[PDB]
Order: sequence, then structure tokens, then C-alpha cells
Amino acid sequence: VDPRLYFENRSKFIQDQKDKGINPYPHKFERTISIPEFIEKYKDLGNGEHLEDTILNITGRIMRVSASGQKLRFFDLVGDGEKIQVLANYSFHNHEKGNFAECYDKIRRGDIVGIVGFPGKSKKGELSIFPKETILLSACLHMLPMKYTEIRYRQRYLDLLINESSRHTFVTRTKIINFLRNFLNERGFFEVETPMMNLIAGGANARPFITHHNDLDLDLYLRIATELPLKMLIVGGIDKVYEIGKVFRNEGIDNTHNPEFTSCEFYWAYADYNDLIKWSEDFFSQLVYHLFGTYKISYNKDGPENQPIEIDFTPPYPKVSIVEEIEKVTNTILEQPFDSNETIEKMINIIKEHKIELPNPPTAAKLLDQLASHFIENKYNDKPFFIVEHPQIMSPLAKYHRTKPGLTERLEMFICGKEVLNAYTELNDPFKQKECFQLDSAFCTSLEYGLPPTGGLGLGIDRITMFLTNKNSIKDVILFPTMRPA
Amino acid sequence: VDPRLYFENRSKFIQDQKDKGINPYPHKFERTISIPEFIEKYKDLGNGEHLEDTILNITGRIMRVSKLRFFDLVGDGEKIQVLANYSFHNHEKGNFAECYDKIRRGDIVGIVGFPGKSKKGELSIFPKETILLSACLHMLPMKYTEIRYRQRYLDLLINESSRHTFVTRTKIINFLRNFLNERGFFEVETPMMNLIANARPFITHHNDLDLDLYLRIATELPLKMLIVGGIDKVYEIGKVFRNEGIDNTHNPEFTSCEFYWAYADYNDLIKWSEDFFSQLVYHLFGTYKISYNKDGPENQPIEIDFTPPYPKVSIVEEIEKVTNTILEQPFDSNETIEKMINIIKEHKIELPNPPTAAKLLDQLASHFIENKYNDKPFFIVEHPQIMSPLAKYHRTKPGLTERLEMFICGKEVLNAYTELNDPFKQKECFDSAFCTSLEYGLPPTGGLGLGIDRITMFLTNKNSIKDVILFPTMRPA
Ligand SMILES: COc1ccc(Nc2ncnc(Nc3ccccc3S(=O)(=O)C(C)C)n2)c(OC)c1
Ligand SMILES: COc1ccc(Nc2ncnc(Nc3ccccc3S(=O)(=O)C(C)C)n2)c(OC)c1
Ligand SMILES: N[C@@H](CCCC[NH3+])C(=O)O
Ligand SMILES: N[C@@H](CCCC[NH3+])C(=O)O
Repeated sequence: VDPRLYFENRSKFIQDQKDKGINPYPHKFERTISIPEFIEKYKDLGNGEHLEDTILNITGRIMRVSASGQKLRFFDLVGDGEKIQVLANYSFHNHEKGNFAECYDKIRRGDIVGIVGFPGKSKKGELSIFPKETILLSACLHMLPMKYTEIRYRQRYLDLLINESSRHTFVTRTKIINFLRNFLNERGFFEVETPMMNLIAGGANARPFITHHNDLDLDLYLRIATELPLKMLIVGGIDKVYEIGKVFRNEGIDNTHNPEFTSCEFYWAYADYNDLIKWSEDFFSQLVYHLFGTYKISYNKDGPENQPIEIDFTPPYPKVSIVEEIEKVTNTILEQPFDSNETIEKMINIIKEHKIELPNPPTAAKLLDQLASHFIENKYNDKPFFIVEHPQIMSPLAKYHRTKPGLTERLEMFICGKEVLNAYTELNDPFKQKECFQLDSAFCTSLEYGLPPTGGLGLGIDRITMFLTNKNSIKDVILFPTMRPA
Repeated sequence: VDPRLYFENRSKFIQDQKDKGINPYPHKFERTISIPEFIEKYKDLGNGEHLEDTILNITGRIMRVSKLRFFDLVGDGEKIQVLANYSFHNHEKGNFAECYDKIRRGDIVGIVGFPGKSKKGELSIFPKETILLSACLHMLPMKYTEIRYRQRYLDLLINESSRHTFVTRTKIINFLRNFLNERGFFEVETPMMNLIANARPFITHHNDLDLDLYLRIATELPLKMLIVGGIDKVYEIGKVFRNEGIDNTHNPEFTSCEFYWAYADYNDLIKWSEDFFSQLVYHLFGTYKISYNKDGPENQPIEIDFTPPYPKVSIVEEIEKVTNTILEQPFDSNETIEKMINIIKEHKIELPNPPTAAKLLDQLASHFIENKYNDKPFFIVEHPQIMSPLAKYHRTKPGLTERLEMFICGKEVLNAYTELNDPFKQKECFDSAFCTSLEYGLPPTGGLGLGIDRITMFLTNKNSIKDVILFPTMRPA
């Protein structure tokens, strides 16, 4: 009951075993089968049917202890997120390697044990290892919480050990990244690594982290996006390139925002806005079908206490032009240029009339993003959708819209009001790029060397995982989300 | 002849073209076939075999120029010829004369035409129409030398051996991911920013939390904690940051792969290392023996035979066999410390500052053992516990660990050991998070780490680590 008492007395137990000549952290256990392999091998067994001739070395963590008397011990053995029973029987025990009561009265919950024993099914039909000998491989000194907070995030091993849904969540995350990596690779894409720190932070609009490099003696910027070096690789003839990796934005932490998060950015030469749209639809529909066998998934947008909303990932997804729909909903045209004093003040007026929060700073791109957020981002929640054709001031690195002046060929896919995908036709015309004289002289010079018509796309893998694992917080899909020390 | 004049007059030509209604950066070209697909569907065709009926839209970059024009098109690192003949050219989309002398070198162009072979046997496409997609306003060189590392796009467009280098890099990382995944390993992401960092950390500041975070020097601790959490085969491929000095084999930000494998022993990790290196080398080259220019391209390559098993060399016992001195235990005793400094002094090797026991052991191994097998990869094994405080103790050799350290051409590429999962067996507990994970119970586990850039160096025949990183962190002028 007292945690310090349980920990201190189990440490005392460790030293008691050591003083007793038994190493509680033995050097090695020659495991022969994993718990999933055990379950797959011996699932087709009748109740009460042993396989006594088959001597297996299996390992796992003890998660339950019970007794039908001092002579019969029941345990729960977990390994790789799968469970079998442990049916210690005084008869099947090797009494020449230890006392049965001694060898099993010491086992507590959380204990990593190695078991020499045979497979079978109990009279209750439970798949079990019947141990002839059981070796504690690693003592869990602390008391393992039953199902109990910030702890899940800090000591993530506890969260993975007690909550099966947590391991399911992270297995889904890796399955998502595997599916995306495989998807791109099947489409001829080439996975690369670009620097995590650069002399600038370009690709998006966010505060960068600053870190000091000693041997170069300079303050480098943790990359906010992989956009620029990837487009440089497109210049370098890798026409189908991508990168899955962490990007850092030194901004606010909330349930959908982490300072560091897993982006996937691909750049696909000779691909236009429709190629990016079709890619987004194909990718999300195929990934959701892969992960669920259906295109419709449930998601607790308003938390687990409220009824979930069904998100239909059936393509095509609707595309909505931001400025057209802002002018429609707000019944005011945003005159170009969108950062003219008139247009800036007009957007501020629309925001003020609607009691929508004015963003810091009230730049026309930020005001446009706030207008989109309020008026169009939270109005398709049954399916994902694209907000498209953003003003060029919102996306300096996007190619100009062919037929709509001042707009771009940008697509940004939202799921339940959250931006999971940002894509557009890359601006390949160096003269048409402002800030070519943050911005890179290296990137602008690469543009001057010829960037082919490219389509770029970026995926917030953490957010996508949030939606496909039914998690409301991004801290629930990152194994060790950055937390405040206590 | 002038780079700047060529740039400026190409830009003036750009503004001209834009002012004459012509778009030198068109929005979308419906390319139907790719250059590799082209050199596949028409690789084996009769010399002189044209196909007038089959129309194809193809893109590429012009790399060479020459009523009969000849170009070179490269796409995805593969070349074809272009035969501009106005016999098949569509003048309604522009006169052939004006539309072909206009194209300069390095232009990304789209081409509507038909495949064929010429009377000389060269495989080409005859364009009925050719569109400039993106002009190269600077002159691309041919020979080129920091241009390689800074403007890597030129290095990938020109050399095509760097393209093969980085395709081999991605093939190596792909193969490593597939190799681990097939072995039941689960890929995860652990934080790149930590609250704690043997090397200097990268310090950054998070503003919202108003606190300094250190870029991870390794994926070690969180991966071990994941092992505690029941992810018994866990791994991470990603950047780790050691804020120290660059050289040809150390870059402060480098790609590490670290796996932790619950219930793995020393033999397990050794077998994994041999399997992975032999099978990766075979997956790449179809053989276990590779040719690597150890001392540069000016010298003859050495053959490295990745045929398993690889030699295992105990660091202490090989130091004692090479230098003919016996080192008492503990290895940090005053007598053994002063003895250890003495072999370095006797060989005029440099003394590490500070002269810590593990540092002197590192220096002795580096001079004496690490250059004992260059014809094959090999293992320096069983490092003393003062060299590997997170490593399990050797069971039959006192004071040693089950550590294994794989080397190719005297450069280390693999560090591995069984974890000291007994919390009370290391004074590092009496990281708080890591020690608490141990207290919750870490099984016997084998951990391993791979220097991806170094493995790529050795499999791409590159002497420097900047050659296997696409954008090495360079020094501005
Ligand atoms: C702007 O200042 C920021 C930006 C980002 C994060 N952090 C974070 N973490 C997980 N996901 C996302 N996504 C996202 C956010 C915003 C917009 C678009 C996207 S996105 O469509 O995923 C795209 C990455 C393709 N951001 C942050 O927090 C500190 C602050
Ligand atoms: C201690 O101070 C350092 C350390 C390392 C780097 N950077 C770097 N860069 C590329 N490779 C390696 N490898 C390596 C180096 C040393 C030892 C082992 C290995 S390793 O076997 O590759 C490993 C991945 C198992 N280190 C550095 O940068 C300035 C500073
Ligand atoms: N770099 C963008 C994603 C790619 C946009 C198209 N190049 C972002 O971080 O939002
Ligand atoms: N932390 C090691 C890799 C694994 C060592 C044992 N788990 C390194 O960076 O070299």
C-alpha cells in the first residue's frame, strides 16, 4: 500500500536473494519462443490438453498472481503485447532446482520472468505455459499501478505496460509511418535526410528553436520544415523525394501542437495541384482502409465523455477555396493585395464584428488564417476536406494560381478542424519569389539553377495518428511528449 | 564565359519571354512517361526504328547541346538523346528555329514526341514540340571543391556518382529498417529534445516552457524505457547530436540507428551484427567483398570481406598482447593509470586530456587494436566496465563487459552490449528517469547502435562523412 515501503522491501528482497545465492537479475535466459509465437503455435489446443513433452523457454512480465492453494500458482505472462497464463503446478515443478513454494511465493506483479515449461490449455481453456522452473529475470521493485495522469506521459513504460490501448496506439503510429513510407516508395519516391539545424528556418511560419554549434561557433536554427532542402534535391534531379522526420517549431504546446513533431514532406516533380489532391485522397483513403478495413472511422472529437463523430475518409474529399468561402460566409470581398491597408483593416473588422480572436501579429496572412479557422475549418467534420487556393501572402513558396490572381495552388487538408496536410504546387520561378535577393541564399540560388514544376506535400504524422488512434491529444500519440519537470 | 553575365542575360531573356506572352515556367506538363521508363520500353529497339504513331510526353534536364538539333536529356539520373528535326515538329506551337536555339544547358524541358533510334543507333525521342519548364540561369560546370557540399543539387545533377552514393545511403537505411522489422523490431520515435544530455550537448531553449532542452546525444535511454514498457524489440533510426568537432568521420548531427532487443545476449548481438552487415553488403553488391579506398582515391582500395563471422578481439587482452604490458584491476588505480599513460608516452601517441582511465583505454585501443583487421570488419569486445557503465558485466572475465564494437577500416560503425539491467549494480543510480525504469524492471537486453553515415561511407567508397550527407552543415563565408 505504501509505495516507498513496497519499493524498499522489494529492494531488500533483491538483496535477500543475492545473500541467498540466487541472482535476481540473471545474466541471460535462453528464450526459445516469444509469447505471440507461443499463442500462434498453441492456440489450437483443447481444454486440459498439455504438450508435456515440449520443453519451451519463454519470457514475460508477470501481471497477475493467484493461487488455488500453496501448491498451485496462477500468473499472467505478458510479452510483446500478448498474454498467456502461467500455470505453476507442484507436480510439474522441478524441485531439484528450488522449492516450489519458495520459487513462486517470491514472484510479484510486474516481474520479468523466464520459464522452462510446456505449452497447454487449462481446464478453463486458457492458453498457458506450465512451468517446470521459473526464473525471475528482472524484478519490478515498485508497485505497478492497476489502471491509473501525467505519469503515462513521463514514465511511458508504465502506460505501455498497464494500458493495452496505449501499445495499440503506438503500434498504429508505426503502422501509419510504415504505410506512408511504403506508399511513397511504391510510387518511386526517394527517402532522404536533410539537416535538422540550418542557418535559417524556412518552409512554414513558426518560431524556430535556436541551438549553439560549438565547432562551427554559430547559432543554428532547428528546422521548422524540410521544404527547402527537399526542393533543392528536386533541383538536383531527385524528382520524387521525401523525408519523414522531426521538425521543430518553438511555439505553443496544445492538444494538437507539439514543439517537435514528425513531418513527412514529399516533393514530386511535374506534379500539379490535382496530382497533390489525388495523392492526398489516395493516401488517406488507402491508409484508413489499411488500418481499419473501412473508410469510415469513429473519433471522439469532443472527448471520451461525448458521443464520437464518424469521419468518412471516402474520396474525393471536398475542396474549398479559402478566399471564396470567406467572402461568401462573411459577405465581404477581400480586395487584393490582401495586405493592403484596406484589406487588412477589412479583415480586422470582420474579425471584430464576430468576436473572433485577433491573432498576434495582425498580419494579413495571420488574419486570413484566423478567418479560415473560424468560418471554414470547422464546418466539415463528417469527412476530411481541403481548404485550397490560399493567397500568395499566406504561402510565399507556393506557385501562383494559374487562373485565380493573387491565389495559389495550395491544398491543406483538415480532419476535424485540424490541419493534417499542407500541400501546393512549388513556385519554381526565382524572380517570382520574394525574399530572393526566413529565406536562404542557397535555396534561391538553387531556384536560379532550375527547379522543375513540382508539387510538395507535408503530413503532420502525429495529428494523423491522433485521428486514426482516437486520441484527442498529441501527447497520446508521441511516446515521450515533452513535459514540464515536476 | 562570365558566370554573372550569363546569369543576368538569362534573366533578361526570362523577362523578355514573359513579356512576349511565353511562359518559361509553365504550371503543369502532362508528362506521360519518365526517362527511366523510356530507356526501358525502348532500350532494345532497332537502330533507326522510329514510331510515328506513339506519342509521348516526357520531361528531363538538358545536359548537352549540339534544321537538325541534338540534345541530351537526363531524368532520375539516366540519359537519352533528343533529335530535334522539323520534319515531325509542330510549327503551330512555335517555329522550330526560334524554339530550339533558345534552349540552353541545364534547362528542365518537357517534350511531346515519339521514341525511336537514329541511323547511328542512339536511342532518342523526336519532339513534335518542346516546352521549357524551368531555365537554368547559371552555368552548370562539369568537373568541379566545396560546391559539392554546399550546392548539392549540382553534385547530384553532374557527378551521378554522388547520386549513386545517396541512393546507396537510402538503400542501406531501407535495408536496415526491413532487416530489423522482419526480425520483429518495432520502429519508434523518441524525443530529439531532452531535459538531460560523454560529449557536449546541443542546448536549445523552449519559449513556452521557458526552459533549456538538450538535443539527444543518443536514443539510448528512451529506447531502453520502451523495452521496460514491453516493446521488447524496439529501434529508432534518426539524427543524434554530439556538439563536438567535425572531421571526416564525426559530424555533430549524424544518423544513428539504435535497437534494443529484450533477452538478447552477447552472442545474439554479435550474430545480429554479422548477419546485418553481411546481408546488407550482399543486398547492395551481390558479394561480401567490397573495394574501399581507405587512404583516399589517390591510393589503391583495400578489399573488406564482410563474410561472417567477423573476428572478435578483446580490448584489454589485445592491448596486453600488442604492448606486452599487463593492466591490473581496477583499471583506474593510480598504478594502472600511470602504467597506462606510459605506453602512450612510449609510442609517442597523444595523451587525451583529461587522462581518464577509459580515455586512455580508448587511446590504446585506437592506436594498437583498431588497426589490426582492415581486410575484414571486426569486433573489439569485452570493454572494461569503466568504459561501458551501462553495459552488463562479463560473466567469466572480471571487470569486463559483454560489449561489442564493430570496425571497418579502423573506423567504428557499431556499438553494442548487453544492458546492466540491475539497478543496484551501477553507481549511476545510487538518469533518474532511466534508473526509475530499471526499478520498474528492465529484462536482460542487448542494445546496439549503428553509425549510418559511416556505414554509408564504407559502402559508397567515401573517405569523408560530408560525402554521405546530402547537406552537410557547412561554414558560411
Ligand atoms: C505554427 O506554429 C506551430 C506549428 C506547428 C506546431 N506543432 C505541430 N505538431 C504536430 N502537428 C502539427 N501540424 C500543423 C500545425 C500547424 C499548421 C499545420 C500543421 S500540418 O498540416 O500537420 C503540417 C506540418 C503538414 N504541428 C506548433 O507547436 C509548437 C506550432
Ligand atoms: C563523442 O563526441 C562525438 C561523437 C560522435 C560524433 N559524430 C559522429 N558522426 C558520425 N558517426 C559517428 N560514429 C561514432 C563516433 C564515435 C564513436 C562511435 C561511433 S558509431 O559506431 O558510428 C555509433 C553510432 C555506434 N559519430 C561527434 O560529432 C562531432 C562527436
Ligand atoms: N513545408 C510545408 C508542407 C509542404 C508544403 C508544400 N511544399 C509545411 O510545413 O507546412
Ligand atoms: N548508445 C550507443 C548505441 C547503443 C549502445 C548499446 N545500447 C552509441 O551511440 O554508440
